[PDB]
Amino acid sequence: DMLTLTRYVMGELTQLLNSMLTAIKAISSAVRKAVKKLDVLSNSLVINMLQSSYSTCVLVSEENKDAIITAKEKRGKYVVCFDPLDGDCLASIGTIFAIYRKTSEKDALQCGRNIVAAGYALYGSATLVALSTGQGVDLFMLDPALGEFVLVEKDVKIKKKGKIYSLNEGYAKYFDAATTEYVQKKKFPEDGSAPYGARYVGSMVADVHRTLVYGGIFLYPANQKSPKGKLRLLYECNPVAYIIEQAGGLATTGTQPVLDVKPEAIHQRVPLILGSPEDVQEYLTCVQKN
Amino acid sequence: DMLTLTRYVMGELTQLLNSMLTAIKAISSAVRKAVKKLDVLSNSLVINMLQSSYSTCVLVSEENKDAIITAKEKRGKYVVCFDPLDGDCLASIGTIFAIYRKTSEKDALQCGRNIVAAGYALYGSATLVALSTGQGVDLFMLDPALGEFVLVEKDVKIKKKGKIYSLNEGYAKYFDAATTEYVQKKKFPEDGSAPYGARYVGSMVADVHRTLVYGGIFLYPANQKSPKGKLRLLYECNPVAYIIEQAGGLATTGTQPVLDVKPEAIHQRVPLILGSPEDVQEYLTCVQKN
Amino acid sequence: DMLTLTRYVMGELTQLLNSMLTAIKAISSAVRKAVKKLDVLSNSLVINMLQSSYSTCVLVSEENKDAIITAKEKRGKYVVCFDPLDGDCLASIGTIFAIYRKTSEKDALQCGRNIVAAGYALYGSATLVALSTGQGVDLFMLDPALGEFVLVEKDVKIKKKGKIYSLNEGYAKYFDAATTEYVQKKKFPEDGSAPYGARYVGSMVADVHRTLVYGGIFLYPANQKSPKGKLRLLYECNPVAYIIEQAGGLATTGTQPVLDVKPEAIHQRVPLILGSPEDVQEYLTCVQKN
Amino acid sequence: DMLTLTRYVMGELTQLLNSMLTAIKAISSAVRKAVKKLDVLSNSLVINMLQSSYSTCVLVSEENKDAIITAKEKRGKYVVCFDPLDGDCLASIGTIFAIYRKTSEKDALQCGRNIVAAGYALYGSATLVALSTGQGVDLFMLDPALGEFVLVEKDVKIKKKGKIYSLNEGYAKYFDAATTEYVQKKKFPEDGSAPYGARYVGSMVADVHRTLVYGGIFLYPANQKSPKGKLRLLYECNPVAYIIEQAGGLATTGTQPVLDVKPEAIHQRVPLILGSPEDVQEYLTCVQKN
Ligand SMILES: O=P(O)(O)OC[C@H]1O[C@](O)(CO)[C@@H](O)[C@@H]1O
Ligand SMILES: O=P(O)(O)OC[C@H]1O[C@](O)(CO)[C@@H](O)[C@@H]1O
Ligand SMILES: O=P(O)(O)OC[C@H]1O[C@](O)(CO)[C@@H](O)[C@@H]1O
Ligand SMILES: O=P(O)(O)OC[C@H]1O[C@](O)(CO)[C@@H](O)[C@@H]1O
Repeated sequence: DMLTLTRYVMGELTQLLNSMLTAIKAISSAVRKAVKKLDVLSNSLVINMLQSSYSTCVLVSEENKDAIITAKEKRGKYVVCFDPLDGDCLASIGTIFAIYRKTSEKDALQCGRNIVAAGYALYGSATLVALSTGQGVDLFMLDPALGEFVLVEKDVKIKKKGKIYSLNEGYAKYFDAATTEYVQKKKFPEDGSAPYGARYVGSMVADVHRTLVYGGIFLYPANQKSPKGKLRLLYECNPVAYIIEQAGGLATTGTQPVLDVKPEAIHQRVPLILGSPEDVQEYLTCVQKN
Repeated sequence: DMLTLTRYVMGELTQLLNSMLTAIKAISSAVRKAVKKLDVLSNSLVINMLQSSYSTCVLVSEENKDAIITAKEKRGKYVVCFDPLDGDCLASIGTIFAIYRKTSEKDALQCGRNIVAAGYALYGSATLVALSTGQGVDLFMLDPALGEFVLVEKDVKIKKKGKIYSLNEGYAKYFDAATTEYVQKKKFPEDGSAPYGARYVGSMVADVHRTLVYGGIFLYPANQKSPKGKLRLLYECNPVAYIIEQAGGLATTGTQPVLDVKPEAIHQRVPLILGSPEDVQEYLTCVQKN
Repeated sequence: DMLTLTRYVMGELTQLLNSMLTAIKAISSAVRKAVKKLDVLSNSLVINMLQSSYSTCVLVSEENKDAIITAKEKRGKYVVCFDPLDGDCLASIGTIFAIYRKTSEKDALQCGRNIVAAGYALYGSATLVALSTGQGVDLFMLDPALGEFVLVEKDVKIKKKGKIYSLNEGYAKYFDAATTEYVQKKKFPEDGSAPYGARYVGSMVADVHRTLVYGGIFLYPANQKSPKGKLRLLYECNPVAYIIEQAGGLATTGTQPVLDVKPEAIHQRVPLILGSPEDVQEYLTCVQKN
Repeated sequence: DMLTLTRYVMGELTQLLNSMLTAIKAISSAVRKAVKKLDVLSNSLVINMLQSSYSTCVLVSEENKDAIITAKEKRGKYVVCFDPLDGDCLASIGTIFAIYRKTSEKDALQCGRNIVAAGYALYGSATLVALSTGQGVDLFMLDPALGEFVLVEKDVKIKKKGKIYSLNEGYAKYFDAATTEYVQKKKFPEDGSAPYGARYVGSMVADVHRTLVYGGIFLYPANQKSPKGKLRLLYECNPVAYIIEQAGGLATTGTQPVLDVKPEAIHQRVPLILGSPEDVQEYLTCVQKN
């Protein structure tokens, strides 16, 4: 029942990640105590902790129309795109972020392929963080007594093929043909296998995290209502795509890898299909055939 | 930023509820720190806290094959049927319980209509308890610093009609005709209205709680795989049926109210459809017509 | 085991007290996790939370040589003198503050008699706050789960006469004659009564708080080493003098009430003798006779 | 801001220490929430956690007149003497314990020299445990979020000579000549050095812990009122004597080392003088000369 603690590592980058985690700790504490007000607070904590890291030059927030430029005093090398509070019914909500090195708004419009670090936090019974700096995915638990994030699994790997599919089937009347076919195959396998189970929390970080630890596939594809999908490329899709690919998974828009999409605006939406590679590949077969 | 605290109330009954809440506080703390081991612990905490309340005579636990009879020393008037830990991916899991007055195992086999109190706890970012002693539903938050449950809403009422439907559609190939028709109507409304949204966490307490605070309908109906449904009558369906009806909702097996089912065994399963009354009533129309 | 919470009250004044409590909550959390660094942090939290209350115009901090003037944007009516962190061996350390209405540094140099509110926090096993706005002393416990201060006793009253005396007797060779005589009487009562017990934590807030709840007397009188005493008039002696007098006690320098001392500098020291009135009065008799 | 955790170690002995720590965690939580009732609870937690370790055969508690014999079912090799709750004014109170290997009550009446492990917990702003299994003293912090004790210093060593003396000088009129002389020398050094500072919290664990981390001397010697001292040999003096000696200090009754006293009853009191060795040695010189 006794432990020793040791500091864990994965320059300006380290200070920036510490400050993003420090904001996550504060948001966790606010969420536990608890809408519009939480969104504002969360945004303030992220922006201000990130700015006073002295590591940032440009931020993009889900909450702010335009990119935020760091005061010249505090400027550093990195660009951060984040969703401070993504997602009341205690459904686990989250924080999502991706970090780039600078190249103006320009700097925030890079291919996901250029990511240097990314992560998400999920505010559940425990506050969990998944993080990658390009050498796999590590999972951490917030210890709010220490004020520190504890490593709980190294180099998380997603299953090659899962048995869960996850999307809002309430949009069935708007689905494109490939989504309709794929869903039909999950429920009516044509190969003598059992149907997949269905899960959809309706909070992206919750659904993506389940997909990472249990395997399967998560989808918010384009539909007649949302022709470009709903989820946001810079600070939702790209970060989770990076995490999922670093765990051995795939993430696609249907027509290309999410991380290869060249962004055309900071609040651009894209379709998102991700998870176990054999599952995503099966979805991709339905696309190409339609 | 300053508060005063006041004790809240809804004899042996009060001691019993205090001890069930005390077990819930301990389980919350165990869950936050975290499978089979948790199930065992949770069960131990409930049984032992309940037994030393000196208010119980018979317990039924999801975890135990036979009913547990309280030592004659500690015996009181009440019977408690509970699921100590219902539901790893931080999906909110829960504890469910219903309390009866005695009439042997016999005493645990009463109609839901005979319930004196019931509740559930959901272990999310916060640990929430819904409770009723027959005069409506009250919602409480665990304050683990005080070690006490704080009232956060009195007399919770569910919406007459919602816009969410919640079931595992991965069982579509096993659905009975009425379930197939109902799902089809939610996705393809024949009245010019928008489709319902779909949500399914796959943890009953999470799905039921969302249904109470946002409205809509939750279903685990009979299907070819599970001809009697999956969820357990004594300590899952009856307790949540009691809560939901006390909030102005309905809960049915498809052929009768859950609380009117006369149990034939302690671990008996029944189909469960519950939520907003107009939604459940619509489901019932699909049944009667098939 | 169930509670209801109700907001408690004692305009700009209320916003200011909320922000001082909010800083106390943050300091509590920092202390629990834990020298020079804590002093700096504590100071930052107080100054910044107080400034963005929009209720302050001038601050005096134990940590800062000169008075801090609030930016004209954020200016309000009140003046706050505080010791952000007063007192490693887990000895309970504290935060002390007094609030005045403005009249420049001038505004911080008022008689204690002019205080509008004052308090201290003690960071023990629990974080406790004593507070007065002039209508007695109220005691609060920090509930760090709610993020709120809970009332635990109204209108705290100190005993007329106690049985504890509290001072650093290691300074005996420097004591003035009246202190020597008084100490001698506590140990060698000339009236057939039992000796007083001795207690000295060596952290002022700990010693003062014990004196309030158990009764007796606390002293840091002048001595040959410290001819004006050690403790600071504006943000140690005056605040605790105000609290102690509001609980029915007395606080003196030996020659006059602490709250009547007209300050001659912001970091001025004064002797401090406080506690149960009959005890302080006995000390005062030793003074007048010498 | 990221950490890794590693299990720390110092057979039945390990299970016993885990269960004593588990009781300490529960007591910490009770203290934080808070007299006679706490004493009872604390005692229950220790006894029951210790008994179900399956490592004990005989317990002695400050709270119980006679030794407690473990049910033959649960019996193991070890004997535990403990003070479950030693020491309301937030003064840090504590838990003290010493562990022996068996030789009946007989087994609890061994010389301190026979101790296999001992420790104390102090319930402050943080809950700290000092522990030794005979290879020095290790200091741990309770992390109540993890439910685990974190190592914060290895092999703690007390200063050879300190500058604090700690005793209740309110007993001056009852002191024996050697105590009077020693106190006089601390206040009136005859060697041109400065007087010692005085500290006395009046809670033994608080005073002993300060003495370990800051150095100096702590005394509760015999006096006319308490001719055998006040503190209890088996579960106060012996445990802290063992800790203090393992940190390079000394602990004496005035006439012999505490750990060499052969106990004559389980609730026997002895005088206690402990701390920095040069300080204790100086006290011993005053004894021998009187
Ligand atoms: O209700 P819908 O259309 O299924 O939207 C769900 C999505 O909306 C969001 O809340 C918006 O980012 C995501 O968390 C989630 O994945
Ligand atoms: O995976 P399925 O068949 O949808 O089962 C989900 C149900 O199983 C349970 O875990 C068992 O009680 C419920 O919490 C939940 O509602
Ligand atoms: O060591 P000394 O001289 O007794 O000083 C103790 C005093 O010093 C302080 O730490 C300084 O404010 C007070 O908390 C305390 O009352
Ligand atoms: O009030 P006194 O005689 O100084 O007693 C203090 C002692 O009493 C105890 O509370 C009893 O164990 C100890 O914690 C402490 O050292």
